[PDB]
Amino acid sequence: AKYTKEDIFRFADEQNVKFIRLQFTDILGIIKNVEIPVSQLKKALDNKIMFDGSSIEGFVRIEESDMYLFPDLDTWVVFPWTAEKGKVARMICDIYNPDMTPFAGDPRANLKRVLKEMEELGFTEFNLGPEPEFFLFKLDENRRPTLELNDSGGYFDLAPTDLGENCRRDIVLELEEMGFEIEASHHEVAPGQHEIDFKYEDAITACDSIQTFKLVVKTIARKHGLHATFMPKPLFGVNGSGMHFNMSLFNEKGNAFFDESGELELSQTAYHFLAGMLKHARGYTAVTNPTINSFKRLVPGYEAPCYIAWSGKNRSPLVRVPSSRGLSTRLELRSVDPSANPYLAMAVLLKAGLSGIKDELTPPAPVDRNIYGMNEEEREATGIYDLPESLGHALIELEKNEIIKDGLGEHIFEHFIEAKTIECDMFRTAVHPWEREQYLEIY
Amino acid sequence: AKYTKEDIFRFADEQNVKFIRLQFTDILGIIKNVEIPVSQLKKALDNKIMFDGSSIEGFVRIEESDMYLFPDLDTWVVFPWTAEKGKVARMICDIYNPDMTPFAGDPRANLKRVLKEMEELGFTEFNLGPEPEFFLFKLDENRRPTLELNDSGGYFDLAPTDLGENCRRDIVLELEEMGFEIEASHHEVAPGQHEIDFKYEDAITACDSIQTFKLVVKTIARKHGLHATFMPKPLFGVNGSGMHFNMSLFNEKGNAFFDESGELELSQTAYHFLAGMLKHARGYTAVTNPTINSFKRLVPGYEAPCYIAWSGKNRSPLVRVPSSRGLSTRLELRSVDPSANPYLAMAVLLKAGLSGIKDELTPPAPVDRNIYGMNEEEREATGIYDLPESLGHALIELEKNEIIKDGLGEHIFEHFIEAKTIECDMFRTAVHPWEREQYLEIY
Ligand SMILES: [Mg+2]
Ligand SMILES: [Mg+2]
Ligand SMILES: [Mg+2]
Ligand SMILES: [Mg+2]
Repeated sequence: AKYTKEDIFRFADEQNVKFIRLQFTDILGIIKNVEIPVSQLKKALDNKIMFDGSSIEGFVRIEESDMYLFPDLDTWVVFPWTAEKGKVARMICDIYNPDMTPFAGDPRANLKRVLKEMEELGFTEFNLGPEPEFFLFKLDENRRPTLELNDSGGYFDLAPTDLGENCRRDIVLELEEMGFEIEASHHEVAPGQHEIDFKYEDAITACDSIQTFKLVVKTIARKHGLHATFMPKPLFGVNGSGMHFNMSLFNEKGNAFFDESGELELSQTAYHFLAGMLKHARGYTAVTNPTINSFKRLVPGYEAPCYIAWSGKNRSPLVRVPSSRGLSTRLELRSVDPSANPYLAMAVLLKAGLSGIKDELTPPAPVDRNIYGMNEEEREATGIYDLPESLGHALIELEKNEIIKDGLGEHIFEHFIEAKTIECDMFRTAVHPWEREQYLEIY
Repeated sequence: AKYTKEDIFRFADEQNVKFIRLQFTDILGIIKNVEIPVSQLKKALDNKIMFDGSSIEGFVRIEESDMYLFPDLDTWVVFPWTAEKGKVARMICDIYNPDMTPFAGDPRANLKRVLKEMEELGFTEFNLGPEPEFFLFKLDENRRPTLELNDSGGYFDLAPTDLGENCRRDIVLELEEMGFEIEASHHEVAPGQHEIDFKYEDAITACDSIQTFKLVVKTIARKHGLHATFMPKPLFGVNGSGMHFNMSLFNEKGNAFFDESGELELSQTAYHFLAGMLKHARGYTAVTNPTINSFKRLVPGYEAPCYIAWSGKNRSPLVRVPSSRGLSTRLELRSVDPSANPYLAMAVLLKAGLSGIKDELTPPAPVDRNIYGMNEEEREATGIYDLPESLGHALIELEKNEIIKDGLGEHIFEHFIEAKTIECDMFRTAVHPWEREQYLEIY
């Protein structure tokens, strides 16, 4: 109980907020909210706010249903970019049915249910540290994004320098002032691409931090006359954007992935988690990469994980184990992209990993032979397998796998497949300028 | 023997040709030629012309190999649009290895081999009548195609009218003057789309007529300041272009598909051919639709065949049997598009149909229930199956089927597979403006 009702009332009185955003996330990952005056703060705290519940279902909404908007007190945050005409505050809200039951279609409720399963299994918390990457594009005269980048930087380069602008520095400063924990920020290898690293907190707080980070980055980029994009592959021939998850499992004693007497300073729980992640990776590749553009990033190379393997020496595997040990022991999954929904992503990941522990699966031997060059026979000889190359194959894998369905729940599962198949069918029937430019003259 | 060497020499002397195009077709269907003066007509007739044989292999050429260019006398044609500075003539040429053997990679030689198999099986000829459809686009200031059509016509509409222009009428008149047999021409349902129907001749002559028709249509359009396109789906939301094949099998007695005492006035040979076509349709869908844009035309509707069924009453099936009987009895395949290679198309079709006759397969019962609306269970209850929805699945079906491989030969099979896989990989890794407009601002 970080905050209480009286604390929220006192904060609203003493920083004098007049606008409150009760925000939530739908299946597609779009940040949605209802906006109320500060005079209705009491009604929000009393959990009596109605809203059109079909909104969270996305564009496939059919039947309107009124449902509650139970908020969370620990997520009270006041934005500074509010001028003098009243402050603005946001609160992450749970979705509840009118019968005082959490909605099955709410990703946050699904993540809470999966975390409850973890806790009743024997663990305490599921820490996550994400490393999102975003692109910045110069706006046009009509406040429209262009295809030109703000600077021609490089990997870890000091590209934006100083003396005003430097949107990454301003974003980091605003996030720090607002009350977020930032480890480090740098320039990614692609021009105009930046990465900001976060500390390690709980899974739900990790989702809240990710969503708030997306909102803040978009707002600050817009205010500086730029456009912030989290699409994985904005341009061809340019490196994509990733959101690598550094995740660790904790118990009553402490870190469950650390053991000084084990191989690689890893506990058997860590190996079971690795086996669970590797076995079902093809299953949840769709959840971790929900957009068509996402699979354009997953191409064979030296930085895009398109194989199913784990390593700790050669790096660039599907799952990488950082050299740090002790309380910082963790397993990194590099196939996640910023367009993914964090709630569903760690829901399916936790389920897969925990199933690997329940089944006590033995992970395959790590590969440190730089798996990009070996022949197809060599890859087939080892347990190396490729991730799905398109959204449709990933959707088929989802429809085949059953554990990921349980981790996602029912309602979320059917809604996700429905919306994704519509997006896939829309992409399939479209005619692109590539086909015209390479067949109009030839044929 | 329609023509002899002396006849060719006399023609060259009396219409005074000075430019000769020894033209041939590669695997991809692109019309290629070598151009020689009339003084070298003797060397061409002596079958002593060398050329870089790796050209017919396409862009996947690796090793240069010199090989002969044995021409065909029956295809001597003189173009009229040659002004006064000498006429131009073309001759379809077979590809021969330096050891006096036909090249395995020549589509025409493969078709000749398949026809030899047919003849030794007991049949005489394989008549074909194609119905190609093409689009006309207005050129820009820099002689570049635009996205605007020449007229907003309709199905069978009298759109181009008269008083000059009317590129379809001029094309038909030039083709008739040149010595081709034209049944009828009309305006297709899409704006700016025209269809010209041909008579029924032998398969090799059908290929020659199709290639000459493509060349003539392109040339006349260019002269009239327009661009002729055979790409199946130039625009989204606009009907595609088809090249329906009306094919019949002949024997010593006459038409092998006609029998007054049989059901539907059809012989058992016709039913065996139908069964062979239906069984392997998924196999040769790739050959009949060799481009990525081709499968954008094969979408569920009322005019695009995306199902595997035959009918003669409801129309719009995969294979339609026209009501005409007697010597005009024929089976129409509607899945072919103008971008396909006619040689490979009828090679695989003849093989499939003849295999159905050899195996005496019984075709499934025809469906006249307008197969667009019945539920998926209803379609599954009947032997209705869908054609491959993408080029990759069609390539997989080709790699699985063995009869189509025999019909294509070895060299053609591997070269086609390599080229199509390269093209599919290029399409897969590209980033299209659709993705940007759908995820850039959203994510
Ligand atoms: Mg990075
Ligand atoms: Mg990382
Ligand atoms: Mg037609
Ligand atoms: Mg037709």
